[PDB]
Amino acid sequence: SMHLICQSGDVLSARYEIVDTLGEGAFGKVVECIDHKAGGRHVAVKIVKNVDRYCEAARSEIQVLEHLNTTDPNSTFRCVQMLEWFEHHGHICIVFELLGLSTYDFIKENGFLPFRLDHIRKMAYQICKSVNFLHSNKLTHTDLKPENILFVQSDYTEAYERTLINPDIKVVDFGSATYDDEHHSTLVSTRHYRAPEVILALGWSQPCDVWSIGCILIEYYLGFTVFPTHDSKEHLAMMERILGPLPKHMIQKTRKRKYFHHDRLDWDEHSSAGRYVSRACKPLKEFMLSQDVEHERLFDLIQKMLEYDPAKRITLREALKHPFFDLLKKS
Ligand SMILES: Cn1c2c(c3ccc(Cl)c(Cl)c31)[C@H](C#N)C1(CCNCC1)NC2=O
Ligand SMILES: Cn1c2c(c3ccc(Cl)c(Cl)c31)[C@H](C#N)C1(CCNCC1)NC2=O
Repeated sequence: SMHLICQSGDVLSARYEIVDTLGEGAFGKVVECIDHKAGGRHVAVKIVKNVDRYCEAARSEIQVLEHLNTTDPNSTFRCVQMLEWFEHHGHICIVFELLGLSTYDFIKENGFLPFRLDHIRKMAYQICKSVNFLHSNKLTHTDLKPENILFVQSDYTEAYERTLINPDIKVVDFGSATYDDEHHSTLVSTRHYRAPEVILALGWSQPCDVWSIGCILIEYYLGFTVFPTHDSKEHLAMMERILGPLPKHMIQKTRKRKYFHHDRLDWDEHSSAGRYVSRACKPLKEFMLSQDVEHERLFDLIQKMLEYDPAKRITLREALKHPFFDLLKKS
């Protein structure tokens, strides 16, 4: 029904000619357009689904990008540039600079092969620098995931594996981003990248994004998420498998007391769900594919990003100084 107003050859705002579909989902559709009033430049246009959740997210996204784009006009910190917005047949339309495939789409269209370590380093630095800029501007993204990290240009080499020519990224999808001064929603983040303080409803802020990035880097390294579940209890069980027991102070503070017996997770290891967790999940370091010190440095950084206590958890400002990033500074 939304597709009635975003077919290729359709013209939006009497200038943007749809030439292709870049993404679609519950949120709506992103389309590649020729901009006939900017010399035929190609742009991206997000056509927002006509439902509460997405309309409100889009109105907020527009406000956040005005502020971030004004603040960083050169896009030194790699937040996508919003060119304008307008309304088309009742749909909110956000115009962006054109970006390439998401890191997710790249992984998938590569048959779920992981990224090479040298690209992971360069991507992890740009993601930490980008989201650190949010964090310096009293913002938390809340929804970082591979689908929200896009390549600037996703052209690749193909050999006996696709390899990006340029692994430069930008960060998109700012409709959930929350200012420090705002009242915080309870359910933030996509299941698989959600921080323990969010699941336990302890309150969250910038550190929940650090957790999400830790989950992202391990997914780039493995080609699969390390938290493959749709259940809060199971998710906490997986965290315990990979990172050890939760701190007692977070158990004691949570209203979700039923999840815990004495001060440990009430979880049958020997149930069908318990065997699933023991199969798919194991201690973090056992996920390393080489003992090579560069792989150890990456895993040290991920471990600090997956610190349970969001106060002790490494900041992105600290992450940028991590030794894992020295091979970028060898110049
Ligand atoms: C392909 N694509 C997509 C987004 C873009 C935002 C900006 C730009 Cl330039 C592009 Cl190409 C986007 C969206 C945002 N924000 C999301 C919205 C839903 N989460 C993933 C990013 N989906 C896209 O396909
Ligand atoms: C600027 N803004 C914001 C929200 C909007 C919802 C609807 C609309 Cl029309 C706007 Cl302008 C919104 C949401 C609320 N309440 C959130 C969206 C993202 N963080 C949580 C609440 N914060 C806003 O400042």
